[PDB]
Order: sequence, then structure tokens, then C-alpha cells
Amino acid sequence: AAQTNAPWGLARISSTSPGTSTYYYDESAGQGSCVYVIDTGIEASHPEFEGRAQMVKTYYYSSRDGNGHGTHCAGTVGSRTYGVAKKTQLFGVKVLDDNGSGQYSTIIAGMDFVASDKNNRNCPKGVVASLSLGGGYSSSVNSAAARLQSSGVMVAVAAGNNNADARNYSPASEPSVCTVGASDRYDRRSSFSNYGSVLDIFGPGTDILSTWIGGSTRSISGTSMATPHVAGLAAYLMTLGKTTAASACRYIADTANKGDLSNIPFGTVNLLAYNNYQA
Ligand SMILES: [Ca+2]
Repeated sequence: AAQTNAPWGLARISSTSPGTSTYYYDESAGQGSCVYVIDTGIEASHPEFEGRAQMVKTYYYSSRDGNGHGTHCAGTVGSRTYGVAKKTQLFGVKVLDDNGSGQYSTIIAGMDFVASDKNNRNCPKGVVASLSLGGGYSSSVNSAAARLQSSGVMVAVAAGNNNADARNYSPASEPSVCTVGASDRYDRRSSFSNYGSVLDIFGPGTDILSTWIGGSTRSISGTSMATPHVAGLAAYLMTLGKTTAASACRYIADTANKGDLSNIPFGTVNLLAYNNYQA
């Protein structure tokens, strides 16, 4: 399949080169997989989700995304126009309030919720969780992310936006999950992206067009935007049978565009997520 005039990040993850605008992908498009978006919620009624999104848990008075951030991330995972895996099922877990923040105890509960809740969902091709959130180092937050991954979910987490070593942030610093840095359309490390030996992969994170609340769209930037590119890629690859939840981060790193990013500090991977779709 080919989607012309796609957001640059979609075009980038199916290309060996920057500077193109068509997204190429196998038409299976993540069908039969599931992605949990653990964030501010998802505006499921948005036509862009085509009925494939649903809120399954909130820790607040409502399950509505009153912020937009979670809707944007979900759109990069799986919206029809802005998504990597255009046929995946999306499940929203609202651990962040409408101001975009959440207590670590609530975030931990949401991770353990996903580890159990996947047993209530039909995901024959596998389960992914996208965590575009984080704060300072916490062994408890890291151990929750580790449990979620151990339970058979491909966990993708944002590296953080501190232009610093991700070793000091959680869940970014949990070794066993897939820690995602951000790049721009000219293949630079995004100026704000964290780095370090704990990063597994980079994805597009600067000026990313996706869905927003009120049935809308907008472009925003962050490692929060890179993470759902990787989560959607994992779902896509698991539907194709190329990898599994336990192995997807390594598979993505193995098959990435290698050595192509600029402003990568010594000791940080120079790997950019790539679907290696070759019609
Ligand atoms: Ca890792």
C-alpha cells in the first residue's frame, strides 16, 4: 500500500532516506493486534479511528481526553490518515489528567491494568503498550514497566525531552522495555530528545501531524510523538508475523536505518525505526 502526502514521519519510517512524502506499508496494517495508549485518554468517537478505538480505564472522574495529547499519540499509532498501523485496535488507559500529568502511583496502576486487561481483549497477533509519559527516576515505575513487558506486551516508552541522559528518567530508564528517542525530518536528533545507553531506537518526533480532540488535528513535537511511531511499527510487524511482543524491540533495532542520524552523542544508538517494507 502507498499513502501519498503522508505526514513526514510515516514516510520516514518506511524509507531508507529522508526527504520523501509517501508512506509504504503492507495492507494488513496491524489488523488483529492491539495497542494500549497509556496517556490522557483517546477521543474514540473521532472518525479517524473508524470505531477501532475505545477507552477501557480511567483513574479520574471521566474517561474523556480533555487534553489532546493521548488522542494525538493514539492517532500516530493507528489513525487512518496519521497512523502507522491503520487497522490495529486501540485501547485508552487514562493515567494522566487533563493537564497532562499524573501521579506515579496512578501510572503504575495503569501499567498493571494493561498486563491483566489484555486477557480481556482479542489480540491474536499480539499486544503493544505506548507510554508517552514519564518523570524522574523511580524504581517502582521501572518495575511496573518491566512487569508489563514480562507479561507479554511490547512496551514502548518515551526517552524524555530533557536533552539529557535517559538514565535519570522513568520509565525511560527501565532496561527491558523499548526506550524511544526523537528525530526531525532532516535526520537530526530532536533538540530536546534524551539520549544515552538505555535508548533502543529513535523515531520521528519533531513536527508530527496527528489527531486532536474536538475531531481536529495538529502538529506537535516530543519523544511522546516518537514513541507511538515505534508502538505502531511493533503492532504492524507482529501482525505480519515478523516478531513477537518479547522480541519486537530487538527486531526493530536489528532492522533499523543505522548510522543516519546527526547530533547523536557518543554512546547513543544511531538507529532510526524502519519497516523494511519492500513491495
Ligand atoms: Ca531496552
